[PDB]
Amino acid sequence: GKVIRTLRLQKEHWKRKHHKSKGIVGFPTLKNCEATVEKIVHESGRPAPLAIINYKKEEKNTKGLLVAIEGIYEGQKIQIGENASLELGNVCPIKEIPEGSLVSMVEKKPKDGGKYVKSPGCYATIVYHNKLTNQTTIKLPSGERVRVTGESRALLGIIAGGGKDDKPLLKAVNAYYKYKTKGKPWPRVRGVAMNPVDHPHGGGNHQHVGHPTTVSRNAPVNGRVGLVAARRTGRKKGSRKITVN
RNA sequence: GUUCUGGUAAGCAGGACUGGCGAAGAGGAAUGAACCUGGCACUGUGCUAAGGAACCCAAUGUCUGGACAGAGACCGAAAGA
RNA sequence: CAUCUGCUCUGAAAAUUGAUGGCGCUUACCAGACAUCCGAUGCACAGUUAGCAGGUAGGAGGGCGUGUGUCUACUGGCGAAGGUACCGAGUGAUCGGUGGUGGAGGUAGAUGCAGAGCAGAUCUUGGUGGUAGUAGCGAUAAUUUGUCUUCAGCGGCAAAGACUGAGGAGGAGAAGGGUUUCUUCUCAUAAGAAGAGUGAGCCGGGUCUAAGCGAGUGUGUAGAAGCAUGAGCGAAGGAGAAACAGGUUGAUAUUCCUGUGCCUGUGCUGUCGUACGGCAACGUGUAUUAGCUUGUCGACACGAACAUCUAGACAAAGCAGAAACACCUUUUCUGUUCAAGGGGAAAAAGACCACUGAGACGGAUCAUCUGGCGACGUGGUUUUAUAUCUGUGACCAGGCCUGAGCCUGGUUUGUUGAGGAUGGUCGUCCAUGAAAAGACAACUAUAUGGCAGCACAGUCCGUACCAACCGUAUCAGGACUCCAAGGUGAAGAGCCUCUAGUGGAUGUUUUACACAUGUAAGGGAAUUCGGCAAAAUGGAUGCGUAACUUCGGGAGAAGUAUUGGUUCAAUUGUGAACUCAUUGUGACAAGGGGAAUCUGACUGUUUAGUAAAAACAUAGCUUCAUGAAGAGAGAUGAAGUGAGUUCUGCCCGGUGCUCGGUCGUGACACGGAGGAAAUGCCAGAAAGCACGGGUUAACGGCGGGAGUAACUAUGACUCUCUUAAGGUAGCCAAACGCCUCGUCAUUUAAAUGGUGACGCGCAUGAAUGGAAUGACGAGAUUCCCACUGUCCCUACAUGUAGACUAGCGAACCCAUUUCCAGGGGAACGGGCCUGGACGGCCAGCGGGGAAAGAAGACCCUGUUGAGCUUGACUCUAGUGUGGCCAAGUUGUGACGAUUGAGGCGAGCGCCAUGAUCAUCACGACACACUUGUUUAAGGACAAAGGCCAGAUGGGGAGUUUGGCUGGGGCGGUACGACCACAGAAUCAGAACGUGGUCGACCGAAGGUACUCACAGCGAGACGAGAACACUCGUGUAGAGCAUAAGGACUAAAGAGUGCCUGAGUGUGAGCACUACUGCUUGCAUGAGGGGAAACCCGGGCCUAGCGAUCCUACGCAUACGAGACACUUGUGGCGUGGGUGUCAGAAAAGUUACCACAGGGAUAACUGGCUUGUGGCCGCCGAGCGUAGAAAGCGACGCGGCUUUUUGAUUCUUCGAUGUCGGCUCUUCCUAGCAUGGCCAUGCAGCCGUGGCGAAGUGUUGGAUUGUUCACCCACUAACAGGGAACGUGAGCUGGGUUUAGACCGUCGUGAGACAGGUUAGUUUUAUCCUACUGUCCAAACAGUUGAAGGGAGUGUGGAUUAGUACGAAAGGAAACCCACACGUGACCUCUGGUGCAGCGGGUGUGCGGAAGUGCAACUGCCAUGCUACGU
RNA sequence: UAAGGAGCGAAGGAGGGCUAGAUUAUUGAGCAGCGAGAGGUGAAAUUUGAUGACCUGCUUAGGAGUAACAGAGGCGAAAG
Ligand SMILES: [K+]
Ligand SMILES: [K+]
Ligand SMILES: [K+]
Ligand SMILES: [K+]
Ligand SMILES: [K+]
Ligand SMILES: [K+]
Ligand SMILES: [K+]
Ligand SMILES: [K+]
Ligand SMILES: [K+]
Ligand SMILES: [K+]
Ligand SMILES: [K+]
Ligand SMILES: [K+]
Ligand SMILES: [K+]
Ligand SMILES: [K+]
Ligand SMILES: [K+]
Ligand SMILES: [K+]
Ligand SMILES: [K+]
Ligand SMILES: [K+]
Ligand SMILES: [K+]
Ligand SMILES: [K+]
Ligand SMILES: [K+]
Ligand SMILES: [K+]
Ligand SMILES: [K+]
Ligand SMILES: [K+]
Ligand SMILES: [K+]
Ligand SMILES: [K+]
Ligand SMILES: [K+]
Ligand SMILES: [K+]
Ligand SMILES: [K+]
Ligand SMILES: [K+]
Ligand SMILES: [K+]
Ligand SMILES: [K+]
Ligand SMILES: [K+]
Ligand SMILES: [K+]
Ligand SMILES: [K+]
Ligand SMILES: [K+]
Ligand SMILES: [K+]
Ligand SMILES: [K+]
Ligand SMILES: [K+]
Ligand SMILES: [K+]
Ligand SMILES: [K+]
Ligand SMILES: [K+]
Ligand SMILES: [K+]
Ligand SMILES: [K+]
Ligand SMILES: [K+]
Ligand SMILES: [K+]
Ligand SMILES: [K+]
Ligand SMILES: [K+]
Ligand SMILES: [K+]
Ligand SMILES: [K+]
Ligand SMILES: [K+]
Ligand SMILES: [K+]
Ligand SMILES: [K+]
Ligand SMILES: [K+]
Ligand SMILES: [K+]
Ligand SMILES: [K+]
Ligand SMILES: [K+]
Ligand SMILES: [K+]
Ligand SMILES: [K+]
Ligand SMILES: [K+]
Ligand SMILES: [K+]
Ligand SMILES: [K+]
Ligand SMILES: [K+]
Ligand SMILES: [K+]
Ligand SMILES: [K+]
Ligand SMILES: [K+]
Ligand SMILES: [K+]
Ligand SMILES: [K+]
Ligand SMILES: [K+]
Ligand SMILES: [K+]
Ligand SMILES: [K+]
Ligand SMILES: [K+]
Ligand SMILES: [K+]
Ligand SMILES: [K+]
Ligand SMILES: [K+]
Ligand SMILES: [K+]
Ligand SMILES: [K+]
Ligand SMILES: [Mg+2]
Ligand SMILES: [Mg+2]
Ligand SMILES: [Mg+2]
Ligand SMILES: [Mg+2]
Ligand SMILES: [Mg+2]
Ligand SMILES: [Mg+2]
Ligand SMILES: [Mg+2]
Ligand SMILES: [Mg+2]
Ligand SMILES: [Mg+2]
Ligand SMILES: [Mg+2]
Ligand SMILES: [Mg+2]
Ligand SMILES: [Mg+2]
Ligand SMILES: [Mg+2]
Ligand SMILES: [Mg+2]
Ligand SMILES: [Mg+2]
Ligand SMILES: [Mg+2]
Ligand SMILES: [Mg+2]
Ligand SMILES: [Mg+2]
Ligand SMILES: [Mg+2]
Ligand SMILES: [Mg+2]
Ligand SMILES: [Mg+2]
Ligand SMILES: [Mg+2]
Ligand SMILES: [Mg+2]
Ligand SMILES: [Mg+2]
Ligand SMILES: [Mg+2]
Ligand SMILES: [Mg+2]
Ligand SMILES: [Mg+2]
Ligand SMILES: [Mg+2]
Ligand SMILES: [Mg+2]
Ligand SMILES: [Mg+2]
Ligand SMILES: [Mg+2]
Ligand SMILES: [Mg+2]
Ligand SMILES: [Mg+2]
Ligand SMILES: [Mg+2]
Ligand SMILES: [Mg+2]
Ligand SMILES: [Mg+2]
Ligand SMILES: [Mg+2]
Ligand SMILES: [Mg+2]
Ligand SMILES: [Mg+2]
Ligand SMILES: [Mg+2]
Ligand SMILES: [Mg+2]
Ligand SMILES: [Mg+2]
Ligand SMILES: [Mg+2]
Ligand SMILES: [Mg+2]
Ligand SMILES: [Mg+2]
Ligand SMILES: [Mg+2]
Ligand SMILES: [Mg+2]
Ligand SMILES: [Mg+2]
Ligand SMILES: [Mg+2]
Ligand SMILES: [Mg+2]
Ligand SMILES: [Mg+2]
Ligand SMILES: [Mg+2]
Ligand SMILES: [Mg+2]
Ligand SMILES: [Mg+2]
Ligand SMILES: [Mg+2]
Ligand SMILES: [Mg+2]
Ligand SMILES: [Mg+2]
Ligand SMILES: [Mg+2]
Ligand SMILES: [Mg+2]
Ligand SMILES: [Mg+2]
Repeated sequence: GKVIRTLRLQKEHWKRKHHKSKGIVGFPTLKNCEATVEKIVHESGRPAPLAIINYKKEEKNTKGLLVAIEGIYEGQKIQIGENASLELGNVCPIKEIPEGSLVSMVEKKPKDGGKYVKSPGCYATIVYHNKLTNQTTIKLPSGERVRVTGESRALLGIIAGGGKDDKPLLKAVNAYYKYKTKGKPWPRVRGVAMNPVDHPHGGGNHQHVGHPTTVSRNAPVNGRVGLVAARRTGRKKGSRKITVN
């Protein structure tokens, strides 16, 4: 047969375009700074708003981008790095923040610029500090617990734009605007409605799959469709998670 | 043509024996691949075959019995007056 | 009288008109005989001749002709070759001469070399016919008259008549074209030839940057591709310094000329400058370069309402000129202009500054709103149009003259108003709506800078025209944009007009059949698969509006009434009166409505060119995988179901996916033992596999049999088999039910239909999603109201073609000689045989030419393909897993490998610890390697490369998927062997002919020598019987012989008993159609067997139990071995084993309804032919039955025929094509007689019937369900018989069924896919030829006639009278003449319907100044003549 | 007013909402010790354990609850 939809959309001419982008998002590199928030802006592909910051490096003014936490305003002064106060919207070394606190834009290793929590409405929880090893345990929004060194930086607050998934998209055109900038195929034609030249689920005198939909992790790429390496299937209840800090 | 097997049968399917048409014209059965007479270079005079002999159409008449049905010369059964 | 033989007779019915061959024959027949004649390529005689002589496929011998070579002989201007008429020679292929034409070359003989002879190939190229002066050439607005040319153009010009109608058939640009544009001449004309024509600082290109492309460099490659970075490039419609009027040419113009300007720079001469004002909001002053830095401009979505301006359009008055006047009118028409640049208001809308000090309150918008972070008020500051003036006069209208110049006007007011411009507000979004070049301000330094005059400069390329573009063209198609008047009306709708633009194949009143349209008595879907098509409804205003519903909707529900003109009131609500001959959204424009069911939630999308859908999408719901990112779990990808409401039961046995451990297996490397060494051997061994768990909103799956309740039925209850679990809740003859047209109710006169119920449901059912509704479908289906030419049943009229005529002018197709009936024939003839008939012409028509299209698409065959699937065969990319490979450095412990000095148990193995090399975790440093944490972080790990080895692998690649066969498939095996039967008494001998057997078994069931029988039957012998052991007599096999069938065997070949391993070893010859195989037989040998010996034995009493080349295993002796020699491996020879059952021997699964190619009537799906089982119809006999009684009527059990209208059986004709079911329409034939006419019998009183005979003239209907033929009901009737003609009839129609490609359901399949199972959507071409048929002319002067031959026509019902009569116990109950009607036939318009071309009238919208006369769009009342039936 | 509402003074109660903490217990994982049974009942079987259960240590992760004191005691319109 021919090449399936899933492979074609991974070729280079289909990658997302950057022409409307504001810049690369991430923290400054300097040990200490005082910054001012210049503007709060929407960026074409992203639902969380961005804040433009201004800080001096040598004598010269320089500009950066952060993801906005909820409760900043244009004109606010913010303090970055060691010796910053625990005030909403400051950036601090993680070892300085008390247990049970909520944080965003956490660095996985020092000076990486911030990864981890970046989507609207999300946060992470500080669950443990180890005074020997200088590690800290953070609980991520998937439920995963990960350990990071005390020298990493983090932003104090919750990411702006929460609640967005409460309102249903009642019409086809509303879905159109949401997926127009994403990589997923919309509208999505079902594999059982294709001919066998186009998809492993195609063909036959009734619309059916005909073979089990759970497939191996090591299966060849042009036929790896369906539920890939599923441990279980169906709507029944699972089992207890195992937890360590 | 003579015989045989399967089949209700068939211008049906399949064997055996002796001549044909295929690869065979000519005269005769009104017409017909295979039936009757009889096997072909080219001319001329006579004679016969098979089949014909009121007329179409070259050659026809005679004797003795049957037969009356728009019958027969071409043409079907068991049963009958 | 009884039998037998001959001829006649009865049994004896088929579809166009018919066949002893015809006409005829009764003395042309049947049977028995007789005469002699006619008749072959045969026979006789005679010529010619080698004479011995037919011939496909095929084979051989001898000759004729063509282009060129070598030689010999000749020839041509006193006319060569060629070509054309005649004449001679040869059986023939061919050859020779004569007379005209032609104008320079040509042969005869013998040999040599070959591109060496045409009727055909749907042959190749070129040229020409018939058809044929024919088919056609005419969609759109429309044309007439005069006059000149033209020389014969509806060409030009005047006057009329029309049309596009400002979302134009008008005026311009772009893409595309490229001289098509202008002048002259000529026909050569959508034709040529010769010239001429496009002028810029201010218009556009050359500039900037979007999405993006990229030279070079780095890395890579055999060279490439690719990847990282990046000079340069990227928009004639995005950003982008500065121009406008009026004139002029045959053709250019914001480009030329005149006038008035502007931008960017340069230089001269004058003339001034080095600062101030306001509480403030800010002003006055035309101001230099340069630089940091901060900001602004360039610089931006959609939608709605409200202001203001400008084009435009109206109406009054003034003047100037036009139109109209039988009448009337100060009625009607055209005009009344002002650019860029300069100067400049009031106004409206917002910002802001000073004083002031406000509320349970003031201000303010069409709408939101607004104020102590300062309201109202009073005075100011600033930003954004426009009117008006100047632009020095141009331009327009009119008058007077004129081959030129003068003169006069261009004045005032009101209403409205963009489809253009601008301003400040408001709404929407999980969508927030480009960059850069180039500018400007503030701040800091620095200063000869501003203005006026005059002068200079600004390169290069494009510039004509389009009705001329793309479609083979002068093609009804396609193709990016701009400007836009008046009336009617909501409206750049339709209809009518102003500005501007427009047109030719000719004449004829022109039948039939058409194509676009009108109208119709009475009836109203009776029509048809089906209301398909048409009709009906229609705008605005008011009254009045149901079920159900997600509460939004349904809803314009439905149902009803009103509407013109005039003259008034009243001011947006509307009222009232008067008036008209059909009435008023008058033309144009403009919904039919209701009740239910199946199905998809909705708007949206799709097979360009047969499918618009129930299919796809969609919002919502659920599952899965991941912490990797230029992205970071409200994320990023993969699947399934299909909005909302309400539910979503049970199963982890199989298959898959996933998790955990090894107990076993499982590669290469790395080790070990041995040997002179190679080859082998042993250990070792990840992941996988196996094993144990999880998982169905994963693939999917979800039962049988017996009994049992006070009538019968049914079974809550019991028992029994069975499993992974035995279909829960719901729903149903449903788009899913075979039987099936299921049963009951309702709808109709009548229901293979619809709806409601019921349910052991062939084969319903839960995100392979189940069930009940709303709103919305060019979706499928049933019914009702309105409405109608769909129909009964057709008639009349209009336009355009068509017929005839002038001008112009083709194609398909074609072996062609073409009237029928029967016969035969390749089984349906135009041509052949025997009969019936025989002409040409013009216009129509569709019976035939199995008419033309196109090497049948269905079906089979080919050792021909391609797309797609998987549990087919053999490989492969990707993904995982192991060991090894760039000398990192140094610590600690550990297991392991190798050998000593210790200890235990009757020097052994076992237990202690001490030295020698690898080596697995763990630490701590920095040097390889990694990362924009980069003057940095990690770190010998990772990540990325390389060489070998295992695992997985329809993600892909190649290929295969036997044969015979009363077509193929499914089934069997007639595919290798053996016996019997038949195949007309040797042997042989076919069919999916008949009865069967084989793929082995046995140390004896083999070899030998000797002994004796057997199966039974008749007597006996205790328990002891039908049947126990023992005896005597008979006993030709009635028994046995392992295993089919046949043959064979008696002191044995059978049953016993003894001994043996001949079921030896070498090597020959033969038989069975004889290779393999099986058997028969010769000679030589054994320290061979059995027997006294003669004799016998190298398997089974005889006929069946089996297999090549190459490779490999074993036995046997004799060989070979590379320069030489020794050994371990190897190679030769003979013979046996390991195996091919498709058995004279490839290594192999499906599907195509998406389909291709070569062929086949060697072979299926129609018709026809032969047959007639089965279907249908008729005879013979007489057992019984009929109230008696064989036979009025019947007729068992048996027996003989006919028919082709049923279905089989067979494969003769057609696969380079004979259009396939039913209906509609129309004609003819058959009889086996339903009605109607004449008769005979009766169990015939009469009435009504029943059985038969001669007879085919005239009849045999309207409907409901269904695609039906068929069936079954209702209504009528004299009666509602049965059939044929290529299952009559598609260049006659229709297209409901079946049977291409889309899609749903059930059952089957792991799947792609299947299903004489159900459902819905699905392109019907061409006559102009010949012949037939129908009419028309000629053959046939004119007037009056004749009648050969051909055609043919009237059929039936009722009433009255006989008569309440005959006849019958009664009840009942018949038989001419006359009159009324229906169907059919032929005519006719006096009457009555219908139609409206000629004729008279009326109104609506808009044109010609009014009235009168009238155009266009079309509407409407009456109606001559004519034609017609619903009339006579 | 030994009718009602407003208010003052000292005090009492498991009455209610919110914020920040707590001693144990029941399960689950990690690691260590030991080496055969644990559980459950009237009596037993399903079941789990040499992949080391049970019991005893140390670590951790969660989500409920407030024993004994505690009563013919208190509070609230009732539910509590
Ligand atoms: K997308
Ligand atoms: K499909
Ligand atoms: K499928
Ligand atoms: K499905
Ligand atoms: K299945
Ligand atoms: K032949
Ligand atoms: K012969
Ligand atoms: K003859
Ligand atoms: K024959
Ligand atoms: K004669
Ligand atoms: K005759
Ligand atoms: K005779
Ligand atoms: K030829
Ligand atoms: K030939
Ligand atoms: K018009
Ligand atoms: K733009
Ligand atoms: K000039
Ligand atoms: K516009
Ligand atoms: K130009
Ligand atoms: K108008
Ligand atoms: K109007
Ligand atoms: K207009
Ligand atoms: K209009
Ligand atoms: K109907
Ligand atoms: K029907
Ligand atoms: K139709
Ligand atoms: K309600
Ligand atoms: K309705
Ligand atoms: K009306
Ligand atoms: K109309
Ligand atoms: K739909
Ligand atoms: K719509
Ligand atoms: K549609
Ligand atoms: K699913
Ligand atoms: K979905
Ligand atoms: K549902
Ligand atoms: K299972
Ligand atoms: K399973
Ligand atoms: K049930
Ligand atoms: K059913
Ligand atoms: K029925
Ligand atoms: K019914
Ligand atoms: K089922
Ligand atoms: K099911
Ligand atoms: K389920
Ligand atoms: K539709
Ligand atoms: K006419
Ligand atoms: K004409
Ligand atoms: K015949
Ligand atoms: K025949
Ligand atoms: K014939
Ligand atoms: K013919
Ligand atoms: K015709
Ligand atoms: K015809
Ligand atoms: K380090
Ligand atoms: K370093
Ligand atoms: K460091
Ligand atoms: K394949
Ligand atoms: K056969
Ligand atoms: K035997
Ligand atoms: K050697
Ligand atoms: K050598
Ligand atoms: K072998
Ligand atoms: K074979
Ligand atoms: K398909
Ligand atoms: K047939
Ligand atoms: K055919
Ligand atoms: K058809
Ligand atoms: K009769
Ligand atoms: K008749
Ligand atoms: K047709
Ligand atoms: K005369
Ligand atoms: K006559
Ligand atoms: K009349
Ligand atoms: K009339
Ligand atoms: K007009
Ligand atoms: K409290
Ligand atoms: Mg596939
Ligand atoms: Mg489905
Ligand atoms: Mg002959
Ligand atoms: Mg003679
Ligand atoms: Mg020959
Ligand atoms: Mg040659
Ligand atoms: Mg000459
Ligand atoms: Mg040749
Ligand atoms: Mg004509
Ligand atoms: Mg018109
Ligand atoms: Mg118009
Ligand atoms: Mg138009
Ligand atoms: Mg021209
Ligand atoms: Mg310009
Ligand atoms: Mg450029
Ligand atoms: Mg531009
Ligand atoms: Mg011009
Ligand atoms: Mg200008
Ligand atoms: Mg031009
Ligand atoms: Mg009518
Ligand atoms: Mg009427
Ligand atoms: Mg009908
Ligand atoms: Mg219709
Ligand atoms: Mg229903
Ligand atoms: Mg739609
Ligand atoms: Mg189509
Ligand atoms: Mg269509
Ligand atoms: Mg769907
Ligand atoms: Mg749903
Ligand atoms: Mg619910
Ligand atoms: Mg049904
Ligand atoms: Mg019907
Ligand atoms: Mg029903
Ligand atoms: Mg189903
Ligand atoms: Mg004939
Ligand atoms: Mg063919
Ligand atoms: Mg073909
Ligand atoms: Mg073959
Ligand atoms: Mg192939
Ligand atoms: Mg291919
Ligand atoms: Mg396989
Ligand atoms: Mg075959
Ligand atoms: Mg024996
Ligand atoms: Mg022997
Ligand atoms: Mg063979
Ligand atoms: Mg045949
Ligand atoms: Mg028969
Ligand atoms: Mg027939
Ligand atoms: Mg044809
Ligand atoms: Mg043919
Ligand atoms: Mg035909
Ligand atoms: Mg008769
Ligand atoms: Mg037919
Ligand atoms: Mg026909
Ligand atoms: Mg159809
Ligand atoms: Mg189909
Ligand atoms: Mg359709
Ligand atoms: Mg008229
Ligand atoms: Mg333990
Ligand atoms: Mg307590």
